[PDB]
Amino acid sequence: GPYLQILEQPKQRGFRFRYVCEGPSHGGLPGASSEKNKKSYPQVKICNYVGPAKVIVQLVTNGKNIHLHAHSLVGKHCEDGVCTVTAGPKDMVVGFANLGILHVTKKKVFETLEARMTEACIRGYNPGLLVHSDLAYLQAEGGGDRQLTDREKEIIRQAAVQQTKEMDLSVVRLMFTAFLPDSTGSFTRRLEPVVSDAIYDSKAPNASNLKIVRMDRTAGCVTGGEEIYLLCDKVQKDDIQIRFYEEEENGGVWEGFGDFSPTDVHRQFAIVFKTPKYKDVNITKPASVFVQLRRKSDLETSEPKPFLYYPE
Amino acid sequence: GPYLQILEQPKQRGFRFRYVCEGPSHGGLPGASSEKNKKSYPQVKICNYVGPAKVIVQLVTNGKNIHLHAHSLVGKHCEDGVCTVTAGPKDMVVGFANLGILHVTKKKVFETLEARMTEACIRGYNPGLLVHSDLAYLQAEGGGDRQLTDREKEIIRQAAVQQTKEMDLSVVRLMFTAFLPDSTGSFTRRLEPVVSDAIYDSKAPNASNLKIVRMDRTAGCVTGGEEIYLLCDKVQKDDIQIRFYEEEENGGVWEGFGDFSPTDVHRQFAIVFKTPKYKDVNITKPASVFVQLRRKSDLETSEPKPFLYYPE
DNA sequence: TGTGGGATTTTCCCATG
DNA sequence: CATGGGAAAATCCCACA
Repeated sequence: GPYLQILEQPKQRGFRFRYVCEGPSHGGLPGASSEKNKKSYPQVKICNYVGPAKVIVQLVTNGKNIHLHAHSLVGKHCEDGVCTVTAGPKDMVVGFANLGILHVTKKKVFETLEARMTEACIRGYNPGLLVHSDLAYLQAEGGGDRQLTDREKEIIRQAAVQQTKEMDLSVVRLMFTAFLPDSTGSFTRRLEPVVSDAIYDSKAPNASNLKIVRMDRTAGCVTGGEEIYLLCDKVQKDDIQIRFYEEEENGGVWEGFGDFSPTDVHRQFAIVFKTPKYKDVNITKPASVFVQLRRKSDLETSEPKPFLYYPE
Repeated sequence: GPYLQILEQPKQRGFRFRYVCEGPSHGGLPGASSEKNKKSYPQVKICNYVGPAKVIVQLVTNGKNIHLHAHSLVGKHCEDGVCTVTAGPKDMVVGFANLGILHVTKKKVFETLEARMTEACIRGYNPGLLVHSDLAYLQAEGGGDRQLTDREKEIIRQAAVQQTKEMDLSVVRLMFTAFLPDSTGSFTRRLEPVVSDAIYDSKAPNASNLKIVRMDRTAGCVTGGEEIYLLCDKVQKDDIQIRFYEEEENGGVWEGFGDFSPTDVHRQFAIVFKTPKYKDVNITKPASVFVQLRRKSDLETSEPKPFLYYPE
């Protein structure tokens, strides 16, 4: 049967969430394959069907129970924190460019969440899967705008209370839901929703892109701990490591680590450490190893930097 | 006649103002000569008079024209932002301990200022000197003998509008005013106020504690060129200098400066620079000079750190 | 349980084509 | 203006003694 597939995920790290106060037009959510001279965007495709379809995109939480998120989608073809796009008759690929992730404040979560949930139930935006189980009957909206009963409003209030610390404002996910044309012509046949990879706010220090701005000594000796000053982007002192790796011909990689205490991390932006061994010098010619920053929690690495090892 | 003397000024730098949200008991404003062992506080003394008196402490601005400040005084013997203590009848020296400088937010400056002005007019806490000249007749006349009139209120409102646009929230000053009895019982005879030195918010970037945490090089050639990585507390890229200096036997002070661009200041917490040339490019005995950070708008310097120029 | 200090959130603003 | 990015303003929280 018909199903929805994500052709290109969004980039998990690097994108910055914007609060309302920061204004609009700060850049769209890049796709996973996007580089500086190849602006790519998230892309989905509907398979086993060539015809008209309606695709909606919602921001969902990153917890075990995938629920709605208080952050909003903004940009072209966005309304009330949700994106809606026409999957054309012939071309079944759909890209999402110029999308922004509006970062709600901790205070204004509840209200926002409530509204979103309400709109979902009022528009059939997967009220059963995301808002609450017993609301699954509100998916068949019929035409467009409906009316809600007080019992339905109090279930929404209940899940609006659910918004406890299980709401993580530093990570969201894209959920894409397709809709096939009904016998009446309306776009109501719901396909299976597909969740994308988790997008992390680059302003979160636990999930920012690690980067070595510049290093003190570009080379060193295998003799022992030679002190090096490394200027980097924002890292957390208790979650950061400096890894020297060496790619080998057998497929394996040699690992060494710089020696430093969390106190040696100066105000999250610089590290003073000591270089490790190699081990020893067999080939008296210098060796071209690499060095990078590695986050201990998620094993995320920075772009490599060419380091050199000297003998006696 | 009798007058007021500042025995010990408040500490100019290093004290952190606190917002309402940060709660109290974060530390008291120390005097200039305070250290770890043996604490010290601002101290005033009434001279050419022995007996009962009352001393008030107000927060004033550091501009050309002295005005009331929107920041408040909190702590021992504080109310409505003003500190009120008694002096005497034997000891004419009063110290002020457990004082805190409450940092108003920018949103609540105007209203706060207005209120302060009003109070200063009603209690006679120097309205002519601090609020507006024509309000000089509102001298301390009685606990209720003053209800402000409409023209006075409009003068206060216009002064608050104009002074909100000028107020620097990173610096305040203490103004001490002494009041002596009036052959009646109340303390109305106003001794001339005395203004203290400026007090800078150590959390503000333009007044933060200048400190060199560490350097990757402490020695250098007397010829200028060596690159040094310097890890420092928060500085501003366009307002910071690295100053080498040496005190001479004739009392002269030679100075050179590290060469760097604002882009060489890394996230306010690191500076990569090139070392300057020494006094004489021809020397034999190594020369121990000092190196310090200096703020361009301040001449305020960090602690001197040794640096050995080598005769090459 | 007070005292500092660091780090996080929110907001503001600049550089650049 | 459209984008990025750095930094200031306001808030929260933790270590330590």
